[PDB]
Amino acid sequence: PDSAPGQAAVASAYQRFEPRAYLRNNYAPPRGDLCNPNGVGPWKLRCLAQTFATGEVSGRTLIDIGSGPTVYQLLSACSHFEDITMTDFLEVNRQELGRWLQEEPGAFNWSMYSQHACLIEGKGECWQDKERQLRARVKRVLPIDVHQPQPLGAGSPAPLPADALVSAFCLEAVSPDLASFQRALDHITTLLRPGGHLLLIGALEESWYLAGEARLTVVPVSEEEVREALVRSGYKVRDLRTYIMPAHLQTGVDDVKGVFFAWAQKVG
Amino acid sequence: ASAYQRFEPRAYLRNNYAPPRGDLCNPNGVGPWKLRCLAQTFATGEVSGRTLIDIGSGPTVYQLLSACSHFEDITMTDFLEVNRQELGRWLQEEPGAFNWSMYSQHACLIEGKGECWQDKERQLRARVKRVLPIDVHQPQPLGAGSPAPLPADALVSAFCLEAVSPDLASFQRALDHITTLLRPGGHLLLIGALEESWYLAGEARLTVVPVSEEEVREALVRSGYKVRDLRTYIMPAHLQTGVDDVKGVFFAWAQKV
Ligand SMILES: Nc1ncnc2c1ncn2[C@@H]1O[C@H](CSCC[C@H](N)C(=O)O)[C@@H](O)[C@H]1O
Ligand SMILES: Nc1ncnc2c1ncn2[C@@H]1O[C@H](CSCC[C@H](N)C(=O)O)[C@@H](O)[C@H]1O
Ligand SMILES: Nc1nc2cccc(O)c2[nH]1
Ligand SMILES: Nc1nc2cccc(O)c2[nH]1
Repeated sequence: PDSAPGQAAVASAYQRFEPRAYLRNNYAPPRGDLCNPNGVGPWKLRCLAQTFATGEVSGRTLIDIGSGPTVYQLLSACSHFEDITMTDFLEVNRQELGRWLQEEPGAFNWSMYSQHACLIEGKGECWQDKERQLRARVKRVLPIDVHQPQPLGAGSPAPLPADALVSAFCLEAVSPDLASFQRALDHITTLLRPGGHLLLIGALEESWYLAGEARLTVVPVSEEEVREALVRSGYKVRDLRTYIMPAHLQTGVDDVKGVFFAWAQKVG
Repeated sequence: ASAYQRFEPRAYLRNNYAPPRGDLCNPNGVGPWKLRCLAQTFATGEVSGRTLIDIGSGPTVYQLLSACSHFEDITMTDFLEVNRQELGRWLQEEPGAFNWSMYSQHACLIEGKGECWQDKERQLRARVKRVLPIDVHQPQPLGAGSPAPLPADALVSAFCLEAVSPDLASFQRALDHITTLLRPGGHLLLIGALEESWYLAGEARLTVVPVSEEEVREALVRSGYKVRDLRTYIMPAHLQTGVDDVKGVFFAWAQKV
């Protein structure tokens, strides 16, 4: 059928996306409490840390797809990639990342995430060093639209193809349905070299979340749907794990039921 | 001694626990070295019990970071009221407290139990039952009817004895004095300046007895200790700051036998 109408709804909805509210809802406590090892924050960081710890995910260039105003997803990654591209649809998110890169006080504070990353990576690294490295390795912050066949546009800055991709809570949150999801997955997969790796994190069985005024629509997906989409896009699934959101982390900022983390290698 | 009546806790903290000496990023620094001696010792699981006393705490808490998870009853001490007030400010999370969070974080980092620094500080604050006045120069340093559970299962002291003793003999006696507080079989963890003769604390200028590693060893033996571990950290040039003339730092793990 027609993809344009659905995409236009999404783009419209995100014009009301408020980065601060979003940061507060997802990365401040209770969800942003990293003290409980059973929490979602620690689980995510652990998936990322353990994956990079295999040494199997490395190279020169990495691209973060739909970064938003967050950086936690790149904390463990930055030690393995000299060149990191961050990306987002919204200018206001790109600016938010701009505040953090300039180490402004106005910026969101990721230090609890940085510290927790250093802690689980087990190298005795101090968080200030972790943060300094990330800031050094982010070579550009780019506009992106995963719905376009060339999500970064034509003749764009990013070194292509990238050795690896990271994406957290993007696809399912900008895709009106499973078919749009699959197409978005196919588009970003063009940015990854063959043999490259994708690290994918997202909400399971979610239909909405709040970002200030904006109550945005999410395509509820299942683990098996995520798995099939990855296979469909030409990936071997190396790892796919599920975190079940505990009742007390269900706070009415969304209707998420769980979080998935996928490690996939693009067949080449 | 009367010199300690000019001792400024904020200036002391600033001089020794703010950068450069307070920068914990470089693993080769003295801060990380100290935390490591503490951490590694307790990790052995051989230094355990219910009660512990920190001798001459001053306005600092780093020395108990790893210790607090092995002892449910912790007593902190210092000769100066101003230091006891400063500790309380951090213990009660009052305003103007010193920020020990960099130290808490590195303790968690070093211990490697994936503990968050807020939990660490929470546990310490919880287990410190009391902050008592003390004079190591007295044969009963805590006094007659001290609220402190005696004898203690273990003792900790950092940069005290050598810093309040005019000379080696005085040093030795102060060690004998505190040793009476320690249950036989108990453990003492002792940290201090090596070959130091003075250090500043704002308007106060304190005299120190310059001691060597083997001098410390001998003193522990004489006091009735078996020396389990004794290590030295040589002070790098960039950590020589004009606030003292320390040459090194020692760590001793001693068991009362
Ligand atoms: N068409 C599109 N293509 C790529 N990203 C889009 C997009 N439309 C919206 N987005 C972005 O999708 C993001 C989802 S929120 C996820 C933020 C971040 N990655 C984290 O892990 O929390 C928002 O930043 C939003 O601006
Ligand atoms: N007669 C005495 N008996 C016990 N402590 C004394 C003392 N005279 C001075 N002190 C204290 O000894 C401390 C030395 S500085 C050490 C402070 C802290 N333990 C640290 O590791 O940094 C000061 O706090 C000082 O007030
Ligand atoms: N965007 C986003 N949605 C989430 C749902 C659960 C936990 C998280 O950290 C999330 N981040
Ligand atoms: N009192 C005191 N605390 C110290 C910490 C590190 C190095 C030193 O020389 C110190 N002296």
